[PDB]
Amino acid sequence: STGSATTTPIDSLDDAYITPVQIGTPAQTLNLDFDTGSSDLWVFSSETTASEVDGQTIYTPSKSTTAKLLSGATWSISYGDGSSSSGDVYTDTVSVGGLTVTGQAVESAKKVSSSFTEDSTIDGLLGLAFSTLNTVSPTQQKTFFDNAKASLDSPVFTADLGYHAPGTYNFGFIDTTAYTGSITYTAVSTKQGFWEWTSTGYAVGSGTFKSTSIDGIADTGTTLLYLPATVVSAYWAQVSGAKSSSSVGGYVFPCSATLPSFTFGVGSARIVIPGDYIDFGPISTGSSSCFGGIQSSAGIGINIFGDVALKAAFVVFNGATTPTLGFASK
Repeated sequence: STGSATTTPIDSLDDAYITPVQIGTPAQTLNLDFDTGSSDLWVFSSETTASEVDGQTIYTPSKSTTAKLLSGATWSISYGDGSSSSGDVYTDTVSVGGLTVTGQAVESAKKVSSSFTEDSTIDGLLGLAFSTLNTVSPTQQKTFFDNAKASLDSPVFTADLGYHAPGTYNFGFIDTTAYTGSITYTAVSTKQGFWEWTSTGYAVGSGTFKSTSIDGIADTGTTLLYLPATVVSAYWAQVSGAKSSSSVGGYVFPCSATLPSFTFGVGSARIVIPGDYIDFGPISTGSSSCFGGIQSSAGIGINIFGDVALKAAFVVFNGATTPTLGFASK
């Protein structure tokens, strides 16, 4: 089997991407944020505290003939940005782009943090990290990908995120028309439950490539690129007037700037992030200070290759017995 679904930016800045997912019988279609940095499939639901729902589409398990309460199971998750959600659990049929899993754990939110309430475009998350991070208790549950894997033509999924444009998530096959050149594969550590890999270095604009190992995670559920302070300082030093603002919460730059590209290494290959991808626009409406798309990971505790990086590539999440990651230009 295979699946293929279009993923669409939620706004003009590509702050996140949503992908339609069919849940239950008859299908209830919710737009979920596919997140390779977490491992819970959770949704706004008929059980979500009413005051915490503001425009989202909800899953109503009582209207699904295939839904069944997973008795005694609860979940609770806290994300790196401080957002959170929690609730109870159903199993139901879940389909993505024509690929169907029966008996998928669908985590129904009873509570969500304000950041979720305030974003009407995200109806929940679909986690695609390793199932060891799944928060369901007392019986940990598998991700959609882990449940699907045995049925897939090949045990892979791919992320092809667009810059200010829709893109694609494919399951079970590699679309050889979706990238240029060759795919470079690189080792993954699953020890922390993430798609964790080591970049071979970086360059800023037309500058020389710096060979240096940068351990980080491939995370479709994080907007920006978070790298060591040394690397980030070297980037922003090439933008006149750029500075780190403690009040804003990161590097800002004059909206009049032309940003340089940023290159990261994957083995002996190179992925180039165009400067435009690093512009996240005015810090507040009408401001001439713009927010940067490359930020320091100091204080996070891990480097994160979020959407800013991933959208510059065709990315293969290879879930073979020994997982690997592949990157191609596109």
